[PDB]
Amino acid sequence: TLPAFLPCELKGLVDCNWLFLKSVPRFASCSNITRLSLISNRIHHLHNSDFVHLSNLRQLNLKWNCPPTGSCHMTIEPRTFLAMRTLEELNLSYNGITTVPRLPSSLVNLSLSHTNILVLDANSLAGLYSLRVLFMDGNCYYKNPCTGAVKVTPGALLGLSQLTHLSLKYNNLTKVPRQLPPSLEYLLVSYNLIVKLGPEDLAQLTSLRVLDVGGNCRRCDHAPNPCIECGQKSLHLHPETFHHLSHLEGLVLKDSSLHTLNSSWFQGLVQLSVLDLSENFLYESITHTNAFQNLTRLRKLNLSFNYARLHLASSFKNLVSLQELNMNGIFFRLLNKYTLRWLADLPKLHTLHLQMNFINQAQLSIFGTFRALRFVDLSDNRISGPSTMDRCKNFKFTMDLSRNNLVTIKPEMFVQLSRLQCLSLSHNSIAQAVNGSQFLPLTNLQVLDLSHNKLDLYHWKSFSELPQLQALDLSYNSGIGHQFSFVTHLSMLQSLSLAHNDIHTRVSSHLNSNSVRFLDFSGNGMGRMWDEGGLYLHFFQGLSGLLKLDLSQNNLHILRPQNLDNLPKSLKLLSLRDNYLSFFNWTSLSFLPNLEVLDLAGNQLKALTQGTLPNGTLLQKLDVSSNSIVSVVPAFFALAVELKEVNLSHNILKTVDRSWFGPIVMQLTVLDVRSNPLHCACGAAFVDLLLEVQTKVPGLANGVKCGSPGQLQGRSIFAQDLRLC
DNA sequence: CCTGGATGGGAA
Ligand SMILES: *[C@@H]1O[C@H](CO)[C@@H](O)[C@H](O)[C@H]1NC(C)=O
Ligand SMILES: *[C@@H]1O[C@H](CO)[C@@H](O)[C@H](O)[C@H]1NC(C)=O
Repeated sequence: TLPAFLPCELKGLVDCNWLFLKSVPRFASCSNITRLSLISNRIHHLHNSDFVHLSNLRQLNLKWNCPPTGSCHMTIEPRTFLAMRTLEELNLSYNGITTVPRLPSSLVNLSLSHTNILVLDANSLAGLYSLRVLFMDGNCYYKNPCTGAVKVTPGALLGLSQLTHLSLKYNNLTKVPRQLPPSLEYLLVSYNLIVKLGPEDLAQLTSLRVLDVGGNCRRCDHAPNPCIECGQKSLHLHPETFHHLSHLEGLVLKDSSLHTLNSSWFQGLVQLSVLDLSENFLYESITHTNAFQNLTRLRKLNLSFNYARLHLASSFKNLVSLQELNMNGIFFRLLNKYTLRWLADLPKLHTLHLQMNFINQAQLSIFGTFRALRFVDLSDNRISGPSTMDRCKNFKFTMDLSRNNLVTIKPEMFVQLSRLQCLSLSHNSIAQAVNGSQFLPLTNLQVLDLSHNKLDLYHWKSFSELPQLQALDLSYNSGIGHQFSFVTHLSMLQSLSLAHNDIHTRVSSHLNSNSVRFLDFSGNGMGRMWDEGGLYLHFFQGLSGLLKLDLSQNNLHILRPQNLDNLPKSLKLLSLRDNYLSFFNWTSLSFLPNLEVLDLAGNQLKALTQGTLPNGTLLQKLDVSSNSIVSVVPAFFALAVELKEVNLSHNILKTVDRSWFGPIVMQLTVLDVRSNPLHCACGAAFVDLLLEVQTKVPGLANGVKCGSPGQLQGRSIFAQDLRLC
């Protein structure tokens, strides 16, 4: 009956991740397994016979078994990996090895990143003529230090005639390795000390599609972590360095202390799709340069964090393939009609990153003049007015104005933004009585995020100027009218959040709508509200058609049948997560006929005794995890015909009995029983139940632990065989 | 290259 691969899990992948193993597991027949993952175990020594039973392995991951500081040194016998003559992928990263082990020629992908291998010679990689991918980053840098530098000897990799990918980051390299295999398409040599580049360093690299030479001359101003400042003032780039790269699609020159651009650099890069110029000193350069003149196939340009009014250069009008532009951390306080003028006629520019720029003045109307803008991020600036649920992803004209300095919303600020479909105003300081006058131009707005503000919500004309509004986020919002009276007057509103709100005395005793389908009302005081007797007894009843209701964290200690009966009869989902429900009659679920999903986790249902799941509930999933459930009455789940998922994890069950379920147990798609102090006597009967539904219980192989006996406590229900008595 | 703003992943 047992799973064949104790103490690991069978997914042709055998998963043995995070099992504290100090040796390679031996386990039926192991002849059919092809993938083995042993990530973050404790294997510090490998041996000639350790993989002999796994001769058919294609993929082997040994990452994080013997990590150097922060020490650990891994020893590897000469023949360990040779047993696997068809090994294709191997990850040896985060292991304390000093030389590369002998490897079979079948190998295609190899990772030696974050090890202690300080020299690569022709003998290091002997016979790897089918190698396509080689990564070795992080062998000589501040988090994995070394004296001197990694050494890659001239022509060492020439035997790798099929090599397409090579990464040698964080290795204190002073020069590009010489005579690299001409087959290269990807070369990452960033974050070394290569302070000078010429065409010679890239000699015969004519199949390159991406080159990353960034971080080799680093300004270390306001560096959070240890950083080697460049001896030079700038990366020294020979003007002809890149010309022969005719298939170059990606180039990254980030953090190179570049003070000017030279159009020579890109002159022959006729398929440059992605250019990264971030973290340099190109503030003035992007304002005046001509370098962009012919960058005609460029789709992505990153100018972020490049340290009189900012105005992009005229050459930017040539970037007619440009889809995405990053201008974060440039720090310009003004956004006018000349700032981004040369972008406006670009036929495919859909994404504009403009955050962390301390913008305190913005004519946002400019974004209505663009050809295909779909997302402009203006978050984390200092905008305070007009000048003088967000997903929304990819498909909607979206603007992010979060974390700005808006205290008051004036409708003139939105002139010519009338195509906006999604908008965020969250984490501002808007203290305003919203009255239906604030968002007039926003005729097409569907999604509005106003969370983390100080809105006054008494006025029933609130948001009535937003006739397409479908989703309104008012979460974490802090004597006339009534709170939330506006909800009934928004005919399109399908999704609403009033979570973690300041719910005052004059709050409307009713929420009404014909359209709201999801209401998040978590983190409020529904416990205190429903304690007020009849006053809030029908609070949610007016939400006709409501499908989803979140009442998490509302300090609920009881749920009377009247309160359930007076929720909208359309409910399919109800969450009472993280309340204080101590007792609850399950037959009262009859008052929610269409209920499919019920979440009662984080409460204190000490047991599942009081009543049963009633005929003929349509309940599909029941989450009752993190309750101190010590007992379940037989046939409890028996009547829930449609039951498919049940989570009993983190309860105080000593067993899990078949009698709780009946025939339903075999249509269950999940049955989670983890983190129960199971009592693992030699007689224990739950073991035979769990094995029957093994395919449908998560983490059975080793995640289902014993709470007793004392020697078996904290250990798997297979740490000893329990079926021996 | 992706990711963030620092770094680690990655895998024809
Ligand atoms: C762009 O290419 C043309 C020739 O095709 C050349 O005359 C012009 O100088 C180039 N622009 C720059 C700045 O490289
Ligand atoms: C079951 O509940 C626990 C509670 O923390 C959660 O961690 C786990 O992801 C849930 N499992 C399933 C199958 O959803």
